[PDB]
Amino acid sequence: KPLPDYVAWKDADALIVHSDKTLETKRSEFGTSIITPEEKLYIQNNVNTPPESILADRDGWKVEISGVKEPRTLTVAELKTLGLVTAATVLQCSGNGRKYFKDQLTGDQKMSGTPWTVGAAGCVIWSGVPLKAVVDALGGPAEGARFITGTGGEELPAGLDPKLLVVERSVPISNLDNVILAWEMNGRPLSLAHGGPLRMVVPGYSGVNNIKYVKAVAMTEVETDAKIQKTSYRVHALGEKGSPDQPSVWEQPVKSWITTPHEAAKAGQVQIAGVAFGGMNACKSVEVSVDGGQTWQEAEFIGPDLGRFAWRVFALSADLARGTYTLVSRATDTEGNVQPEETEMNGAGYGHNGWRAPAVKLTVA
Amino acid sequence: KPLPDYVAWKDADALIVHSDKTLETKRSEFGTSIITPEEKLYIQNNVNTPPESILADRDGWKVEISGVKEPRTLTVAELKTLGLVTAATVLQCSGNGRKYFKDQLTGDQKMSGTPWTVGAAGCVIWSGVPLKAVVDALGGPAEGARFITGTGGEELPAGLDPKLLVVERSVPISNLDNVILAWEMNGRPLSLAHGGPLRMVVPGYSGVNNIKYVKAVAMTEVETDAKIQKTSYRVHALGEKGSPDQPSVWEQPVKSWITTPHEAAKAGQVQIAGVAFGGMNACKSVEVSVDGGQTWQEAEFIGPDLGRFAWRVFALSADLARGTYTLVSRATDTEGNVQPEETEMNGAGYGHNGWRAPAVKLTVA
Ligand code: MSS
Ligand code: MSS
Repeated sequence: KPLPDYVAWKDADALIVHSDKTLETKRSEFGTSIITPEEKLYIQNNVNTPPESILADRDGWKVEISGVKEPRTLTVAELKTLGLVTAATVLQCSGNGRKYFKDQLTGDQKMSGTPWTVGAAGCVIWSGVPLKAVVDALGGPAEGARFITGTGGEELPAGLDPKLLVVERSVPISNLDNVILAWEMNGRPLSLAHGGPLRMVVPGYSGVNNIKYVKAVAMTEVETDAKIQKTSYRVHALGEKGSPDQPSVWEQPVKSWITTPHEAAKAGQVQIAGVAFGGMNACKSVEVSVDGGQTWQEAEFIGPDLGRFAWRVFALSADLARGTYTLVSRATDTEGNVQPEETEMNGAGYGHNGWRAPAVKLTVA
Repeated sequence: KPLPDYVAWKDADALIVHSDKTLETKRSEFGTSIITPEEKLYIQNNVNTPPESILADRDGWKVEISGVKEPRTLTVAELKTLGLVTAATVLQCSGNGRKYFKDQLTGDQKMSGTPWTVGAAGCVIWSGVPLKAVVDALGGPAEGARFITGTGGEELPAGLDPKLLVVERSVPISNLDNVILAWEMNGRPLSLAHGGPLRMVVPGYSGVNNIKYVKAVAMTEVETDAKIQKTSYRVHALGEKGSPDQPSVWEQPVKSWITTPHEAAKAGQVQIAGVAFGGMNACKSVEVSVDGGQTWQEAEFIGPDLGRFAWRVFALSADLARGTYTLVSRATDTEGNVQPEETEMNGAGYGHNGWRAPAVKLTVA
């Protein structure tokens, strides 16, 4: 219930403490300014957070760059000379909406993992050096490179096989132009809790791929065979083990949810709003419904457009009689991908994006 | 020197404490994410802050709306029912850059006021209700209304004359479509120190016009004859008193400044960056010089475009020999307005937008 000390600075009234590695943002804390307040942003760690000592000398933090023509270790100071890129993305856990999959379980069916609803997601602005700039300074990728492979900086238990625990992820090299090595989040030096001193940011991809405290970036011909790539974070059926032939949780699908009002309103005029994104694509439109998706209304976007990888705020002005309403939203991206009512089951419960399950029940009085 | 209780949450290391009413953002603290961190945003109050008990019931805060067909006092709760808007604006004090006017003084020429350099400015995201929507809900503005007149909510000392102390400002009614009554900034409820529970935000206008803790908004045929509107905050010549025939500090002029590197760097590639806006218009382009304005090069914009009232981060990658450089930026807006080298003198020291004076001395080692 209380905050662990690596996130003592965070807002405890805005957060569900699932565990010391896992804090969820309450649905009524998102705001309507697009950007998620740092002190309310969700936390999800696969392993323990490093000590705060790694932030003592942020410019001295080292990144080994390999799979390029002139491989070498670059400090953050050095990276700060190579370029500057700023971009807003949706950082969302692949598990976000796992609760809703658990709700579809029947008989002897079981699913482990955090029962996230909507709160394992936030829209933030990163600043740093683009990966293309880093790779191009070292003579470009080695011929045959197919993947960008990032390695988390956590000290591993000297005892176990490191491939069992290391947070290492591999994404296609097509993402080279979007990837950022970010030292800054929302205009501040990146907190330890969200991956300081440097984090590999992979736009449009799921949370897991945005490697906190990145110490190595390799352009590689093969994905990492680390457990967290090979077998974990794989889309499979109920009762299947994860394996590297199945899709990995890479691109994020088109998705939205209602954020306000979360619970209660007076009868009359009500502003219904929430967040909507297309993952790799921009959100083009959101339809909103107050009767559980029986009747639909086009909503309008709110605030500026922060790019194809960020979310938009939407809103519908409703005039509601006294009753108990069922608020849902259905986003559509620029390529025509639209949220289904329910998301097809998968055993680990990754990538929920159905519109029915996250419905908000609104008592209008 | 220390921080007063009402801004004890702010980052002491990021702020120069001119007084208990006046805190300036250090030039090294702007970041490159566009948005200015809440805890680093500048503070500037003409009179004392209200007690924080006014935030105890934010939704019960009352705003009298007059100069419309159906004049009425609305609570914030009610305002939340009438619409939703979100926008990024540059919040800048009309005093920002006064030190640079004070440097142009010769002989017996004095100038009072805070010697701000570049840190009485921030770019933030406001969320709230559009004033148009509030005004439409109450039948529209009265026939012949020519101004929006906002009254700050500070308790006035009894005995004294209200008009000598009240923070009340008028802007032309042409701003109706842009004006927001904001309960939220950067995704959080608005802090007391930045005008919570409700602030009248006037995009593209100098800071004084953005009325904190707004308790009345009136569509008026004349400007308020309050002191702060009538004589204060007027562009007049060195030696003159202020008077209402003269231009008020309304629309912000085209402007930019370098924010990084602030002091030092190493020989070789150096990423020079800053912020740039057109006030009422977007920034179209920015040129940067390393030799005090002898040679210019086109910079490129960094991060998303947050709209016409916000600022763009810009950057220029330059390759530098060891030496002492003089970093300047010159911004152009969408209608062809460029920054001048120096700004024409005015007695109060308002509206400096010159490129020579805010120059950064870079020691490239
Ligand atoms: N280094 C590292 N990184 C990393 C990790 C760990 O553990 N480690 N986790 C993941 C995940 S998985 Mo699921 O797909 S979600 C997620 C994310 C989150 O983030 P924040 O905490 O910042 O929010 O992160 C990411 N990264
Ligand atoms: N109510 C009120 N409001 C108000 C005031 C006062 O005093 N009061 N001030 C002004 C000014 S002036 Mo010169 O032009 S700048 C400015 C601004 C600032 O804000 P922040 O503090 O938030 O930053 O505010 C504005 N508003």
